This record gives sequence, structure tokens and C-alpha cells, in this order.
Amino acid sequence: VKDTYTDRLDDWNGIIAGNQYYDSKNDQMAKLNQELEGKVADSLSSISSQADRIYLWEKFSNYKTSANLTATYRKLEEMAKQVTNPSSRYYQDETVVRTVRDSMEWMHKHVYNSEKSIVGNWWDYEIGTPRAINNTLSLMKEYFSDEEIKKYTDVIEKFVPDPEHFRKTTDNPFKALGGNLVDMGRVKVIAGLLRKDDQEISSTIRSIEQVFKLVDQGEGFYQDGSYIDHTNVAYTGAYGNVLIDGLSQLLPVIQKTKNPIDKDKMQTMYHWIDKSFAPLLVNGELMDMSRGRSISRANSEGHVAAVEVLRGIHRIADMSEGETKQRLQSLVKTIVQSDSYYDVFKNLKTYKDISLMQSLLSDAGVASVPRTSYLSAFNKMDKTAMYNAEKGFGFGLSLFSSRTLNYEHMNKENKRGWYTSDGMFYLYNGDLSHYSDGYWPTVNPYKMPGTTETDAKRADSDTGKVLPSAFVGTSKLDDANATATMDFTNWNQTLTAHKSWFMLKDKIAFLGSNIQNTSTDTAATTIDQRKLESSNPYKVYVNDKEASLTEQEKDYPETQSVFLESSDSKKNIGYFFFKKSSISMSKALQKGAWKDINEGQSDKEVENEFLTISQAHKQNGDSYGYMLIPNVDRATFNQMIKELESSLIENNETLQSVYDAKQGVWGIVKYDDSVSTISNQFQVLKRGVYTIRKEGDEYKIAYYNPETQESAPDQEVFKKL
Repeated sequence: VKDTYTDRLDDWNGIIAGNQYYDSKNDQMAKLNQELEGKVADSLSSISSQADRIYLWEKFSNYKTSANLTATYRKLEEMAKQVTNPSSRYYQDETVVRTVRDSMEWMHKHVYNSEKSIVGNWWDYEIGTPRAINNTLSLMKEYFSDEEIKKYTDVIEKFVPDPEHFRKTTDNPFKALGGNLVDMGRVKVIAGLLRKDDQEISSTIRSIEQVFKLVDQGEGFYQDGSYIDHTNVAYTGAYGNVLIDGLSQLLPVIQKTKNPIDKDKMQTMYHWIDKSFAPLLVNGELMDMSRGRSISRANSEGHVAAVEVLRGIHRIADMSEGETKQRLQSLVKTIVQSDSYYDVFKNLKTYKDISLMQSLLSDAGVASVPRTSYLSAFNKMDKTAMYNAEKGFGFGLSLFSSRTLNYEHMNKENKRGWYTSDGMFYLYNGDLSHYSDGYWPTVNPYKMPGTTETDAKRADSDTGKVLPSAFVGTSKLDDANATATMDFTNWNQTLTAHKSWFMLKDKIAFLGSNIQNTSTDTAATTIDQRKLESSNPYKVYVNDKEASLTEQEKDYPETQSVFLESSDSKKNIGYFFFKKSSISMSKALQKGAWKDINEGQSDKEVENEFLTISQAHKQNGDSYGYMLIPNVDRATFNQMIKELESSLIENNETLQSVYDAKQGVWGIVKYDDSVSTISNQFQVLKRGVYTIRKEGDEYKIAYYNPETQESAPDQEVFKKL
């Protein structure tokens, strides 16, 4: 019968299938459909149409392998989508309808029911299979009796009776938290409706609400926008993804129920979008430092992953109403339009999503202006993201500490991310493809950009750990100026070094001191390992004289600066050394296959050319000091190098500081509570991080103690002279 429940199921259908939105007029939709058509075809031709069939399909015959149960039901779902798409050749095809109805019965009888026990992977019996069944039944609720629907969904309540636990039928049930909670909604909320059971519906939602909180310790979203999962790993870009992407999928339904979700919880979602996600998106790209082991998945590079997030943000905008709706539509649209490298539509798997995007993209009533500058200090996850709207570039600083793991290596994924958190920095510029197109399987992992390491070999079997020090953090003065530090010690404890970064509106200063080494291995810092474009070659200038780099390596003593020039200034990169340094450089072809960094990935050889710039550290107590200036031409780069003449205030074992005369801003890092005098203007008294701007005779002070994670009174840390 047609009631309020079916109303919710039609919305659900609208979100999963959306045959109502169909339009054979964009390769995207016609493709997806053209694909299912084929799939339903070979599925109907390969099915076992016998009276004593021992299974339904030979490719997924052995039902002791749970993956086979899930796959089987998924073909039925694919049949369910087409049989209800007016444009499909199988639209209302009695053979298909009969096939599903009969396939469901057979399965219910001989393979998946309340009588069986989990054999193989619980995930299949509890999430994978139940989903396919809900969507198949929801989609074809017009070809199924209510009585039948209860019958085929009884097994779901068997393996998944409680909206707070998974594996309640195994000898190790666990509490559903964060991400899996969305699956819980996908499995119970839906069957709740299918069964017209208000309690299951209300219970599940009440439980889904667990995730609508902000936290101050452990897994979850933080007030500064950080997001932690798997105990202490920064994960906004993957597990954070599935939370806003999957949840945006359920919300529309939840709200039109008798159990809407509190408005104070919705406003939190909003806080996540503006505080957690937005800042991690640069030029259609989701910054890798937040994606964890996902960087090693060939099918999930930066721009591709950015789409999971945006399509989620869009779902929220679509269901929001006031300004909120509009300001989010602008966010999605300006960001989508800023990505000239990746076709957003290649990663929109549902007709509704594709539809929503094509409408947004062509609505003029939705302003679409390039985003303004911003600087996020995700101190709760040791990462900083900077974006200068003026010159068009992004900056990612990837750290870790006693509160966070340096890198995740599990399930044979990200086998070589040893140093992607040992001070790694990301520069997002004119080349939107830099961190894609085989970057990960071909980049030299022993030389991650910005890190300080020894040439000791690392094992593919290693796993990450936390840092000994709690002294890692960032002080944000404004949206353009900030300072960060990391009391670094290497993975095997044979090297320490004070690493500091000074983000100053249109450039960042890199400082390292107290470099010590107790191993026999040689130590050096990677100034950069940049992935080059064959189309856009670079011309290199060392001390403003052109140089011809080698595959091998040339040493450049008394180096004052290095300039990587492009025919496009948005891709230009310059390096200024406050003190002439001895660096080495090279340019060579690096080959690697995704399998080397991820077992389940392709062994197909990949290759890219890279420009590597390094500085060796031969004696104890060494240091490095350079300013990275992106997006300006050689003449402007050479002028600015004349301006930052005395920008280096100090770089020693207790104090590191850079001064921007142009802005009247100081970036200071103190490792002790000694009295330090800066520019003969003031003194700073306490161990910590400062970012200071002189406003007339005043001084705006941003102070932060990374160990206690709190600020302090100006009197306590600063003194005018």
C-alpha cells in the first residue's frame, strides 16, 4: 500500500537510482546506463536457469566465500535499477522481474537467511548483502508484496538486530562508531521503512546521531576542524570523506521522517564543511596529507577523492534552505569550476548527483567567485593548510607528534609512507596534476619534500609510530600569517633537528637547526622533489645563471638561490637561501608500479621525471635556511630576494625567527624560557610559537604553546622595549 513509508522509499530510490532524473544526453548518464544495460545483459545470459540449480551464477558459486553472496545480490540490484528505468530496454520486462523475484526466493531458501551463521566475512552478511537487498526491494517495491518484503528482510534483522553493534552474532561484537554508523543507517533505516517499523527507524537514527558531536580527544571532528580516526591518525580526507559522503546520502530521508535530526546537530555538519573540508580543497584537489593510506590507491588520487567530498557537500546544500543552501552552492560551484584538470562528472556515480551538478554549473543565480585566502591550523591533527587567493597557490605542511601517527600502513596499503609526515610540505600551483598521474608510485619515498632523514634503508613491512615530543604546533596570527614547529626525531632515533616553518602571505620560510646524527648513515634534507610535465619543461637558474641539470647529481656550492622557470608564472618556483648553502640537484626519470606501494594495486610500470634538490648535513649541529616563493617571475623573484636581505632574525638551537619588513610581521619559535630580543624592538619570554604584527605603536600577538595546546597573556610571553 501507498503510505508515508513508501514516500521515504521513493526518496531513497531517487537518491540511489533516480531514474526520474534520467537524460540520455550527457555521456555521464547515458554511459552509466549503457553500462548497466550490458551488465544486466550478461547477467541474464549467464544465470543458471535450472530446477535443481546448485547456485545462481558460476562465477560466484561457492557461497562459503561471503564475497559471493554480496556479488550475487548486487546483480539483482543492477537488474532492479534497469527494470525501473523508462529508458532501459528492460523497462518493465517480465523476464527480469520474474528473474529477481525468483532469484531472491532461491537465495532466501538455499543461501542467505536467519538460519545461517556468518561464514567468511561478517561485513558481507551484515553490510554488503543487506544493502543490496534493501535497495533491490526498495526499488521494486511495486513488484513485491509487503508480506514478501518482511520475509526477505528478516535475515537482515537476524545478523543486525542492534543499531549500536556489529557482529552481535559473532564472538566479538563491537560498537558501531563514526563511519560504520552510516552503513548502519543504510542497512537498518532502510529496512526500517521497508518493514514499516517505526522503532527500528527511530532507534537507528538516534544512534546515527552519535556522529553529530565535536570531540576534544580521540576519533572524531574537532573544534579547530581536525578529524582523527583509527585512534590517532589524521584522516579528514578518507574516513572523514565517507562520513559526509555517506551521511549526505541518508539525511534527506531522515529529515522527512517522524524522527528528524535536531537542528543543533545539523549546524555541526556545517561546521565540519567550513572548518574541516573546505580548507583541504585546493583547485579541485583534496590535499593528500588528510587522505591516509588512500594516496596509494590508483583509482583515488586527489581530484578524484575531492569529488566524494563535494558531491556530499552538494547533497547537503540541496536539502538545506536559507542562505546556508546558497552559500554552499557557491562553495561547490566555485571549487568545481576552479578544476581545469579533472572532469568532476567522471566521479559522480548516480543520476541525481550528475543532474544536480549540471544544474548548479549552469545556474547563474549562484555566484561563483574564486575563494579568498585562508590559513587553517589543524593543531589537533598536526597539519596546516594555507591558501593565497591573490597569487593562486596552496601550501600543505604535514607533521605528526606524540598525539598522532606519522603514517598508516595496513592491509598492505601505503607500504612506503615512512616520511610523509616528517615535515613534508605540499605546494599546489598552476600544475593541477603534480600529485596525480603516478606521483605516488614513482616519487622517491626516501626523499619526501621538506623532510630531514638519513640514507638508511626502510622496510616495506614497517608501520608508523607517534613522535616522542609533544612540541609540534602552529600559531596563526591571521589568514595569511602563521608559524609552526616540530621537535623532530627520526624513526630510529639517530637524528634530531628543530624544524620550523614561517608562512608569510605569499611565501614560506623553512628553518632547521640543531641537526644531530648518531648513526653512520649520511644525513640530508630534501628541499624538493618535484614531478615535472613533459609539456611544460622548466628552465633552472642557480644564482640567476642558467644550469643544465643531470640525471646523476651536480653539487652547487655557495648557492644563494635556485629558480624553476616556466612559460606560465603560476608554476614558477623560487628558493632563496638566507645564507649561501651547498646543495645538490638532479633531474631524472623515476619508475615505479602502484603494486610496490599497495599489494592490491596494478604492477604496471609507471614513470615520471623528477627534479630533486637536497642539502647534505655532514657535522653535528648543522642547519638549513631558505624561503620558498611560488608564482612570480624571475625579475620579481630577484627583486624580492633583495628585499628579504635581513629577513632572517635567527636560526639556532633555542630560537628561530624570520622577519617580513614589508608586512611588519615576525615569525618566532622559542625552545626555552630564556629572554630573547627581537629586532631590538621587543623581547619574548616563553618557550613556544609566536606570530607578531606591528600595528603602529602596538603589536598584535598570536602565541601558542604546542605542548599544553593553549595560548597565554601578552604580558606573560611578550615585552615591549
